[PDB]
Amino acid sequence: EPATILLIDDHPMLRTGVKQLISMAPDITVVGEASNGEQGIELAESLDPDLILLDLNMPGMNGLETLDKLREKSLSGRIVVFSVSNHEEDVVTALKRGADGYLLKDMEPEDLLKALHQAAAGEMVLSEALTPVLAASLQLTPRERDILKLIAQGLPNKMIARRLDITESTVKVHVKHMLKKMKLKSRVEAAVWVHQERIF
Ligand SMILES: [Pt+2]
Ligand SMILES: [Pt+2]
Ligand SMILES: [Pt+2]
Ligand SMILES: [Pt+2]
Ligand SMILES: [Pt+2]
Repeated sequence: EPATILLIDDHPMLRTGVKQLISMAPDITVVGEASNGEQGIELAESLDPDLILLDLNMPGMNGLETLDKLREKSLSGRIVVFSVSNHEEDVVTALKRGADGYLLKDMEPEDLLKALHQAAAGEMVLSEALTPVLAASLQLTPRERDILKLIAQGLPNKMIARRLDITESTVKVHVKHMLKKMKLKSRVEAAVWVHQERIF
């Protein structure tokens, strides 16, 4: 029952530390690791983790390429990236490319832990500061409309499941289907869209 996390990076000491941090929280767990983008895309697709942690600082300068390719697959979880830096343009680019959030490698262990846990097993809404960025870039089953409404509120898969009295597996199936259906690449984008048009 703990939330699953897929780690994609090629930065040993960072992964070593992140693993230690994840051990401090029983309700979250690492389901897979990958030091190669291609391998990571394979694991992402077959495991469909609640959280995919991607490092954009990977060798070959193809971190943003792996993101495009992940966003091509049918995923129902969240993708949080380790930004190159805290510069506005490095951040907005990641979000525009399909990431739900971003983290910095120089965060304090205590704060990083809270961020990973929130992204994997908690509520997570985009800050108003970054909302216009996604807004700039921007046939539904009754059950899917219910799921979309809750997604707009930032609820994770598990909370949505225990709310609509459905199994988490069917939630994931519904999320990836209506997402790929409505031409939406991420959950934050789905949330921003809904609020933009005030569907609810
Ligand atoms: Pt710790
Ligand atoms: Pt601890
Ligand atoms: Pt701790
Ligand atoms: Pt919750
Ligand atoms: Pt919860």
